[PDB]
Amino acid sequence: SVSEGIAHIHASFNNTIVTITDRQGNALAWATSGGQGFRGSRKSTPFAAQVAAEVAGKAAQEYGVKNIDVLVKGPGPGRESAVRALGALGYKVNSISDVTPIPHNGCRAPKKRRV
RNA sequence: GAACUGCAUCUGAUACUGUUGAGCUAGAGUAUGUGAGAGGAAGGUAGAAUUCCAGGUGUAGCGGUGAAAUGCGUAGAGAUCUG
Repeated sequence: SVSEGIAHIHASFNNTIVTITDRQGNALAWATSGGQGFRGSRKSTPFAAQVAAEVAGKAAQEYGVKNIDVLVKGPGPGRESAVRALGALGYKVNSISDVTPIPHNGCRAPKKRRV
């Protein structure tokens, strides 16, 4: 159906969400580290992102996407491992980009944890 | 005898303090030219980001932790796009 698409690699310290959409912003498939059998400490690992991108990428590979540009966001560890999965799955990358929300000293952050 | 540091009244001295006349610029200020600054007060506006409301895509998780659980989610969340 669609050949050009976008890969979103929204990755946090706890979980990484890898949804891949079209050029417009309509989601086609999505996978998560916590929805792949990994929970707790193993969910926040780069490998759990490697399988999440592998599952999501293969899920919409049937759609017809071959050209896709990733949009990584977040400080998580699966921001680097997930992109490697798409490259090894047969995807032809268009551009690697990092659109992370950086406030210009806006809303106040939560208080520092005393751990 | 000495001392009683004292008090008073005269006389003298004029270095210093006091009071005064005149003068000086070195302390302190004034006028004029440039300069830097998140100095103050009143208005206006810009861009990120969060939150919320409304739609499109989409499906089973999201969130969180050292682990969890409370919580949010099949009444459609989270993610993504547009307002």
